[PDB]
Amino acid sequence: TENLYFQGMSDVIEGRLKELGFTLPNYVPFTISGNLLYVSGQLPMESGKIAVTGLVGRDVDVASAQRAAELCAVNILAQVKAALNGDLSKIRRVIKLNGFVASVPEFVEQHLVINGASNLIATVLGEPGRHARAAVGMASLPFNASVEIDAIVEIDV
Amino acid sequence: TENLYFQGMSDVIEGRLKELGFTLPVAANYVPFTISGNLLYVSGQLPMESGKIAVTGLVGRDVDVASAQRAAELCAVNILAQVKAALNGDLSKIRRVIKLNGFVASVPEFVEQHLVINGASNLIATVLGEPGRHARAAVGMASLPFNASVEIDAIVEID
Amino acid sequence: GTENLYFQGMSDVIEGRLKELGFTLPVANYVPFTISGNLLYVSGQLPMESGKIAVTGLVGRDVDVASAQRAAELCAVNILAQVKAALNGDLSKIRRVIKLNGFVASVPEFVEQHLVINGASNLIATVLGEPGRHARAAVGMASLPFNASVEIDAIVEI
Repeated sequence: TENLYFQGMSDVIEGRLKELGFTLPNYVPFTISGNLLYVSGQLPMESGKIAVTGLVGRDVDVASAQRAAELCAVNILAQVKAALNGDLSKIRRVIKLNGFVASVPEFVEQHLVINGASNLIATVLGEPGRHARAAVGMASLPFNASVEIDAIVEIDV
Repeated sequence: TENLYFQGMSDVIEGRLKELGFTLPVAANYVPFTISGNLLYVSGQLPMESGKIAVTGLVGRDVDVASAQRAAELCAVNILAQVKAALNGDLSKIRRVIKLNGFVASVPEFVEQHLVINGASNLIATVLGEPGRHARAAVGMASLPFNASVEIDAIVEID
Repeated sequence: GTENLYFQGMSDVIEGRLKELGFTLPVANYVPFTISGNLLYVSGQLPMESGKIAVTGLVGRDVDVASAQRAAELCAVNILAQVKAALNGDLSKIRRVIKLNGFVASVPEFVEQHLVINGASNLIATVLGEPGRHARAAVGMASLPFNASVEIDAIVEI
């Protein structure tokens, strides 16, 4: 019964993500300590490729970087689902996102870029999706990703 | 009585901050802080003073170390304002400042980000005493939201 | 009793494995670490060797990947020294390295910060084994204190 409830809750979360246009795809993607889930920096992977590359303010505009952040967030959710054995309803609260945005020094709208991730997360999870955050401008990122985002998530354990 | 003691402890914290030259300010799908167990995660704070970003541009180009240190202090005061909010008015319910991440907008020749973040660290340790002493990272960023010179987030263990 | 000997043994093994990789452990209002519950937060460590910053400048300009990888190893060695201090001499009391944040001083064309931080990740996993496997971020910085090429912080369950 209550496992059907949690299955249902997970279905609703993943369905809301599909309504936004996304399906879920020596260091590890995540670790757990107590009831905190540490997710490694995720890149904007889509179909096994970095979807958005280069510097925001040079190679990529805010709208494209927002999609990058959305993809990072989708990849975070993918890892959380795997961490929780298929059940995104075992998320109690997204505690923190760290949003790293590859930026030229004149680009100062990293907060708008990371809004791509924050809005998607809050939209699919509701109130438990609302999180603390940092949004910062980086010189560059692995594989020339435009955005990398890590997460700390409080989970039902 | 315990409540009076805690109000007193908070008055002392905020009074120390005034002696340093600062009053606490009053200051979406992201929030200024979250709490998990007895850990308070405070979002990255910018050098806000009177609702304005007080120090902007790149350290080593637009701003020098002294100005950047003031920026770090302001970030720290904004952190303290969020913690006060989180603890319903009571900065005495801080058990330990666990970590600050100090992000300093830097030209690549600028390599004194530790000195910049010392602005925040010194202010926090002064106002809070031993419980203010924290782990830290200090790093140079290409740029920051609103062209802030410094942004600083925090994790604080609370009562 | 011998439970204490057992932990002493495990720490010997960890430090010995580190020496096999060619490193020994080295010996303010901010501190090198704090503890909350069973979580140890270690401050950003620089590539310190014999009291000096061993590797300086921007990866892709002043230093190549192999040199940066050695910086990242030194950062990890310094993380382990702090952890050893935090645990009163006992690296065996590490339960899990939860997270490393790897900050690499980078020119904007340099995009192999994952390979740089692999220096630290591989060393940590080697000397600690399974408990050394950690979550991670690897990012490119404009510059770092003292012109370090790499700075790394850590959260460790103890």
